[PDB]
Amino acid sequence: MENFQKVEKIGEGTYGVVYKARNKLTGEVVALKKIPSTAIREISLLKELNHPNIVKLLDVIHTENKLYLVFEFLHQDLKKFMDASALTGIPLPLIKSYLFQLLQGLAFCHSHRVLHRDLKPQNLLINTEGAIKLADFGLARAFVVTLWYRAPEILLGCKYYSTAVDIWSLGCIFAEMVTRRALFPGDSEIDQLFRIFRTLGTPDEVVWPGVTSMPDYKPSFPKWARQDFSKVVPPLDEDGRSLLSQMLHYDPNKRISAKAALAHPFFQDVTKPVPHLRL
Ligand SMILES: N=C(N)NS(=O)(=O)c1ccc(N/C=C2\C(=O)Nc3ccccc32)cc1
Ligand code: NA
Repeated sequence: MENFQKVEKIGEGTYGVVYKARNKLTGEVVALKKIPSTAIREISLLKELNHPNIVKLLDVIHTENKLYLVFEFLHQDLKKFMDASALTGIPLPLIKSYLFQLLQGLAFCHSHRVLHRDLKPQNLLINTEGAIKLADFGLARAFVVTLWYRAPEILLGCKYYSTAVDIWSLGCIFAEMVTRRALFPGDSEIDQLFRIFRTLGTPDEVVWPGVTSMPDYKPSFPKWARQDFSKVVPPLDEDGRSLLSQMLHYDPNKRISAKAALAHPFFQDVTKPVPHLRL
Protein backbone atom coordinates (compact mmCIF):
# COMPACT_ATOMS: atom_id res chain seq x y z
CA MET A 1 0.00 0.00 0.00
CA GLU A 2 2.84 2.52 0.47
CA ASN A 3 3.15 2.62 -3.36
CA PHE A 4 -0.29 4.45 -3.43
CA GLN A 5 -1.43 7.94 -2.44
CA LYS A 6 -5.19 8.31 -1.78
CA VAL A 7 -6.66 11.21 -3.77
CA GLU A 8 -10.43 11.07 -3.37
CA LYS A 9 -12.92 8.92 -1.56
CA ILE A 10 -15.32 7.72 -4.26
CA GLY A 11 -17.64 6.08 -1.73
CA GLU A 12 -18.82 2.99 0.13
CA GLY A 13 -18.81 0.02 -2.25
CA THR A 14 -20.34 -3.41 -1.50
CA TYR A 15 -17.11 -4.93 0.03
CA GLY A 16 -15.32 -1.79 1.19
CA VAL A 17 -14.55 1.85 0.54
CA VAL A 18 -13.37 2.68 -3.00
CA TYR A 19 -10.75 5.39 -3.33
CA LYS A 20 -9.30 7.18 -6.31
CA ALA A 21 -5.50 6.79 -5.79
CA ARG A 22 -2.17 7.44 -7.50
CA ASN A 23 0.55 4.75 -8.04
CA LYS A 24 3.89 6.35 -6.97
CA LEU A 25 5.96 3.92 -9.15
CA THR A 26 4.20 4.57 -12.50
CA GLY A 27 2.11 7.74 -11.95
CA GLU A 28 -0.96 5.62 -12.78
CA VAL A 29 -4.38 6.78 -11.44
CA VAL A 30 -6.39 3.83 -10.17
CA ALA A 31 -9.46 2.86 -8.08
CA LEU A 32 -8.43 1.15 -4.86
CA LYS A 33 -10.85 -1.01 -2.86
CA LYS A 34 -9.95 -2.07 0.69
CA ILE A 35 -11.96 -5.32 1.35
CA PRO A 36 -9.78 -16.65 3.10
CA SER A 37 -7.59 -18.68 0.65
CA THR A 38 -10.72 -19.53 -1.45
CA ALA A 39 -11.26 -15.77 -2.00
CA ILE A 40 -7.63 -15.17 -3.13
CA ARG A 41 -7.85 -17.91 -5.80
CA GLU A 42 -11.28 -16.75 -7.13
CA ILE A 43 -10.13 -13.09 -7.21
CA SER A 44 -6.87 -14.03 -8.98
CA LEU A 45 -8.94 -15.83 -11.72
CA LEU A 46 -10.75 -12.48 -12.32
CA LYS A 47 -7.39 -10.83 -13.23
CA GLU A 48 -7.48 -12.97 -16.45
CA LEU A 49 -11.10 -11.95 -17.33
CA ASN A 50 -10.21 -9.00 -19.61
CA HIS A 51 -12.61 -7.28 -22.00
CA PRO A 52 -13.02 -3.59 -23.12
CA ASN A 53 -16.41 -3.45 -21.33
CA ILE A 54 -15.10 -4.89 -18.02
CA VAL A 55 -13.28 -2.60 -15.59
CA LYS A 56 -9.78 -4.07 -15.46
CA LEU A 57 -8.61 -5.67 -12.20
CA LEU A 58 -4.95 -4.54 -12.18
CA ASP A 59 -3.71 -6.14 -8.96
CA VAL A 60 -4.65 -8.08 -5.84
CA ILE A 61 -2.67 -7.03 -2.71
CA HIS A 62 -2.87 -9.32 0.36
CA THR A 63 -0.98 -7.66 3.30
CA GLU A 64 -1.42 -7.77 7.15
CA ASN A 65 -4.35 -10.28 6.65
CA LYS A 66 -6.12 -7.47 4.63
CA LEU A 67 -7.10 -7.41 0.94
CA TYR A 68 -6.73 -4.49 -1.49
CA LEU A 69 -8.03 -4.60 -5.04
CA VAL A 70 -6.50 -2.21 -7.61
CA PHE A 71 -8.67 -1.41 -10.60
CA GLU A 72 -8.71 0.68 -13.72
CA PHE A 73 -10.23 4.13 -12.92
CA LEU A 74 -13.18 5.73 -14.77
CA HIS A 75 -14.50 9.19 -13.95
CA GLN A 76 -18.23 8.74 -13.55
CA ASP A 77 -20.81 6.08 -12.82
CA LEU A 78 -24.17 5.58 -14.52
CA LYS A 79 -26.06 6.69 -11.36
CA LYS A 80 -24.48 10.19 -11.52
CA PHE A 81 -24.96 10.35 -15.34
CA MET A 82 -28.66 9.36 -14.99
CA ASP A 83 -29.18 11.96 -12.22
CA ALA A 84 -27.39 14.62 -14.40
CA SER A 85 -29.60 13.67 -17.42
CA ALA A 86 -32.92 13.59 -15.38
CA LEU A 87 -34.45 16.77 -16.86
CA THR A 88 -33.57 15.95 -20.49
CA GLY A 89 -33.31 12.16 -20.58
CA ILE A 90 -30.37 10.16 -21.96
CA PRO A 91 -30.80 10.15 -25.79
CA LEU A 92 -32.10 6.80 -27.13
CA PRO A 93 -28.98 6.24 -29.38
CA LEU A 94 -26.77 6.54 -26.26
CA ILE A 95 -29.04 4.24 -24.14
CA LYS A 96 -28.86 1.74 -27.05
CA SER A 97 -25.04 1.99 -27.29
CA TYR A 98 -24.70 1.49 -23.52
CA LEU A 99 -27.06 -1.51 -23.50
CA PHE A 100 -25.22 -3.07 -26.48
CA GLN A 101 -21.77 -2.59 -24.86
CA LEU A 102 -22.97 -4.08 -21.53
CA LEU A 103 -24.47 -7.06 -23.37
CA GLN A 104 -21.02 -7.53 -25.05
CA GLY A 105 -19.36 -7.50 -21.60
CA LEU A 106 -21.91 -9.96 -20.19
CA ALA A 107 -21.67 -12.32 -23.25
CA PHE A 108 -17.91 -12.42 -22.62
CA CYS A 109 -18.07 -13.09 -18.89
CA HIS A 110 -20.96 -15.55 -19.21
CA SER A 111 -19.00 -17.49 -21.95
CA HIS A 112 -16.31 -17.96 -19.23
CA ARG A 113 -19.05 -19.08 -16.72
CA VAL A 114 -18.50 -15.90 -14.62
CA LEU A 115 -21.50 -14.02 -13.20
CA HIS A 116 -21.63 -10.46 -11.92
CA ARG A 117 -24.65 -11.12 -9.55
CA ASP A 118 -24.93 -7.48 -8.46
CA LEU A 119 -25.39 -5.24 -11.54
CA LYS A 120 -26.68 -1.76 -10.63
CA PRO A 121 -26.00 1.79 -11.92
CA GLN A 122 -23.27 2.26 -9.21
CA ASN A 123 -21.14 -0.45 -10.81
CA LEU A 124 -21.54 0.71 -14.43
CA LEU A 125 -18.79 3.21 -15.23
CA ILE A 126 -18.53 5.56 -18.17
CA ASN A 127 -15.84 7.57 -19.95
CA THR A 128 -15.67 10.55 -22.31
CA GLU A 129 -15.22 8.27 -25.39
CA GLY A 130 -18.69 6.77 -25.12
CA ALA A 131 -17.64 3.52 -23.41
CA ILE A 132 -19.51 1.92 -20.52
CA LYS A 133 -17.92 -0.84 -18.37
CA LEU A 134 -19.03 -3.42 -15.78
CA ALA A 135 -17.25 -2.91 -12.40
CA ASP A 136 -16.76 -5.41 -9.52
CA PHE A 137 -17.39 -8.39 -11.89
CA GLY A 138 -17.18 -11.84 -10.15
CA LEU A 139 -16.56 -10.42 -6.61
CA ALA A 140 -19.91 -11.84 -5.30
CA ARG A 141 -18.79 -15.49 -5.80
CA ALA A 142 -15.32 -14.47 -4.46
CA PHE A 143 -16.68 -13.21 -1.10
CA VAL A 144 -28.06 -0.96 2.76
CA VAL A 145 -27.57 -3.26 -0.30
CA THR A 146 -29.97 -2.34 -3.11
CA LEU A 147 -32.56 -4.94 -4.08
CA TRP A 148 -33.95 -3.01 -7.04
CA TYR A 149 -32.11 -5.05 -9.67
CA ARG A 150 -32.34 -8.48 -8.03
CA ALA A 151 -33.74 -11.32 -10.21
CA PRO A 152 -36.95 -13.02 -8.94
CA GLU A 153 -35.29 -16.42 -8.68
CA ILE A 154 -32.80 -14.96 -6.11
CA LEU A 155 -35.70 -13.39 -4.18
CA LEU A 156 -37.54 -16.76 -4.22
CA GLY A 157 -34.57 -18.57 -2.70
CA CYS A 158 -32.75 -20.21 -5.67
CA LYS A 159 -29.27 -20.99 -4.33
CA TYR A 160 -27.83 -22.12 -7.72
CA TYR A 161 -28.78 -19.23 -9.94
CA SER A 162 -27.54 -18.73 -13.49
CA THR A 163 -26.13 -16.06 -15.85
CA ALA A 164 -29.81 -15.06 -16.38
CA VAL A 165 -29.64 -13.08 -13.10
CA ASP A 166 -27.40 -10.50 -14.85
CA ILE A 167 -29.75 -10.17 -17.82
CA TRP A 168 -32.62 -9.40 -15.40
CA SER A 169 -30.53 -6.68 -13.67
CA LEU A 170 -29.51 -5.20 -17.00
CA GLY A 171 -33.16 -5.16 -18.18
CA CYS A 172 -34.10 -3.20 -15.02
CA ILE A 173 -31.26 -0.73 -15.78
CA PHE A 174 -32.38 -0.37 -19.42
CA ALA A 175 -35.94 0.45 -18.30
CA GLU A 176 -34.57 3.00 -15.81
CA MET A 177 -32.45 4.77 -18.49
CA VAL A 178 -35.56 5.03 -20.71
CA THR A 179 -38.08 6.22 -18.12
CA ARG A 180 -35.80 8.16 -15.74
CA ARG A 181 -37.23 6.22 -12.75
CA ALA A 182 -36.27 2.91 -11.18
CA LEU A 183 -38.42 0.04 -12.54
CA PHE A 184 -38.82 -1.88 -9.22
CA PRO A 185 -37.61 0.24 -6.27
CA GLY A 186 -38.30 -2.24 -3.45
CA ASP A 187 -37.23 -1.42 0.05
CA SER A 188 -37.50 -4.98 1.44
CA GLU A 189 -37.35 -8.44 -0.09
CA ILE A 190 -41.14 -8.80 -0.07
CA ASP A 191 -41.71 -5.27 -1.36
CA GLN A 192 -39.27 -6.02 -4.16
CA LEU A 193 -41.04 -9.27 -5.08
CA PHE A 194 -44.47 -7.67 -4.89
CA ARG A 195 -43.40 -4.70 -7.07
CA ILE A 196 -42.22 -7.21 -9.70
CA PHE A 197 -45.49 -9.16 -9.45
CA ARG A 198 -47.66 -6.02 -9.70
CA THR A 199 -46.04 -5.09 -13.03
CA LEU A 200 -45.29 -8.49 -14.59
CA GLY A 201 -48.12 -10.51 -12.98
CA THR A 202 -47.80 -12.98 -10.12
CA PRO A 203 -45.82 -15.92 -11.61
CA ASP A 204 -47.47 -19.31 -11.75
CA GLU A 205 -46.71 -22.77 -13.18
CA VAL A 206 -47.90 -21.68 -16.62
CA VAL A 207 -45.28 -18.91 -17.10
CA TRP A 208 -42.59 -20.37 -14.82
CA PRO A 209 -42.68 -24.19 -14.44
CA GLY A 210 -41.34 -25.12 -11.00
CA VAL A 211 -41.94 -21.65 -9.47
CA THR A 212 -44.46 -22.98 -6.85
CA SER A 213 -41.77 -25.37 -5.49
CA MET A 214 -39.15 -22.67 -4.91
CA PRO A 215 -37.89 -22.24 -1.30
CA ASP A 216 -39.50 -18.86 -0.54
CA TYR A 217 -42.54 -19.28 -2.75
CA LYS A 218 -45.81 -18.96 -0.78
CA PRO A 219 -49.21 -20.00 -2.15
CA SER A 220 -50.59 -17.02 -0.13
CA PHE A 221 -48.85 -14.49 -2.48
CA PRO A 222 -51.50 -12.11 -3.90
CA LYS A 223 -52.44 -12.77 -7.53
CA TRP A 224 -51.88 -9.63 -9.63
CA ALA A 225 -52.54 -9.35 -13.36
CA ARG A 226 -49.68 -8.49 -15.77
CA GLN A 227 -49.37 -4.92 -17.26
CA ASP A 228 -48.49 -4.02 -20.90
CA PHE A 229 -44.93 -2.88 -21.55
CA SER A 230 -46.41 0.12 -23.46
CA LYS A 231 -47.59 1.26 -19.96
CA VAL A 232 -44.31 0.27 -18.21
CA VAL A 233 -41.66 1.87 -20.49
CA PRO A 234 -43.25 4.65 -22.58
CA PRO A 235 -42.24 6.00 -25.10
CA LEU A 236 -39.85 3.05 -25.91
CA ASP A 237 -40.44 1.60 -29.39
CA GLU A 238 -41.61 -2.00 -30.07
CA ASP A 239 -38.07 -3.32 -30.76
CA GLY A 240 -36.97 -2.00 -27.35
CA ARG A 241 -40.13 -3.26 -25.60
CA SER A 242 -39.79 -6.73 -27.17
CA LEU A 243 -36.12 -6.95 -26.07
CA LEU A 244 -36.93 -5.72 -22.56
CA SER A 245 -39.76 -8.28 -22.26
CA GLN A 246 -37.29 -11.08 -23.10
CA MET A 247 -34.75 -9.77 -20.56
CA LEU A 248 -37.57 -9.77 -17.93
CA HIS A 249 -38.96 -13.30 -18.51
CA TYR A 250 -39.72 -14.94 -15.17
CA ASP A 251 -38.32 -18.36 -16.07
CA PRO A 252 -34.51 -17.98 -16.11
CA ASN A 253 -34.47 -20.65 -18.87
CA LYS A 254 -36.79 -18.54 -21.11
CA ARG A 255 -34.88 -15.29 -20.35
CA ILE A 256 -32.79 -14.10 -23.35
CA SER A 257 -29.03 -14.72 -23.18
CA ALA A 258 -26.61 -11.80 -23.68
CA LYS A 259 -25.38 -13.45 -26.94
CA ALA A 260 -28.93 -13.74 -28.36
CA ALA A 261 -29.78 -10.18 -27.17
CA LEU A 262 -26.87 -8.84 -29.29
CA ALA A 263 -28.69 -10.17 -32.39
CA HIS A 264 -32.01 -8.50 -31.49
CA PRO A 265 -33.49 -6.16 -34.16
CA PHE A 266 -33.30 -3.29 -31.59
CA PHE A 267 -29.56 -3.15 -32.36
CA GLN A 268 -29.92 -2.94 -36.20
CA ASP A 269 -29.12 0.81 -36.01
CA VAL A 270 -26.75 0.86 -33.02
CA THR A 271 -24.06 3.58 -32.99
CA LYS A 272 -21.53 4.86 -30.43
CA PRO A 273 -22.40 8.45 -29.52
CA VAL A 274 -20.29 10.47 -27.18
CA PRO A 275 -21.95 11.57 -23.88
CA HIS A 276 -22.14 15.12 -22.56
CA LEU A 277 -19.86 14.69 -19.49
CA ARG A 278 -19.00 17.41 -16.96
CA LEU A 279 -16.07 16.16 -14.78
N1 LIG B 1 -17.51 10.35 -7.05
C1 LIG B 1 -18.74 9.84 -6.96
N2 LIG B 1 -19.24 9.61 -5.75
N3 LIG B 1 -19.50 9.58 -8.04
S1 LIG B 1 -18.93 9.71 -9.55
O1 LIG B 1 -20.01 9.42 -10.54
O2 LIG B 1 -18.20 10.99 -9.82
C2 LIG B 1 -17.79 8.41 -9.66
C3 LIG B 1 -16.45 8.64 -10.02
C4 LIG B 1 -15.62 7.52 -10.13
C5 LIG B 1 -16.06 6.21 -9.87
N4 LIG B 1 -15.21 5.17 -10.02
C6 LIG B 1 -15.39 3.96 -9.47
C7 LIG B 1 -14.54 2.88 -9.74
C8 LIG B 1 -13.53 2.90 -10.70
O3 LIG B 1 -13.15 3.94 -11.26
N5 LIG B 1 -13.02 1.68 -10.88
C9 LIG B 1 -13.71 0.81 -10.06
C10 LIG B 1 -13.59 -0.57 -9.89
C11 LIG B 1 -14.40 -1.24 -8.95
C12 LIG B 1 -15.39 -0.51 -8.26
C13 LIG B 1 -15.51 0.88 -8.42
C14 LIG B 1 -14.70 1.53 -9.36
C15 LIG B 1 -17.42 6.00 -9.56
C16 LIG B 1 -18.27 7.12 -9.42
NA1 NA C 1 -10.01 -7.26 -15.84
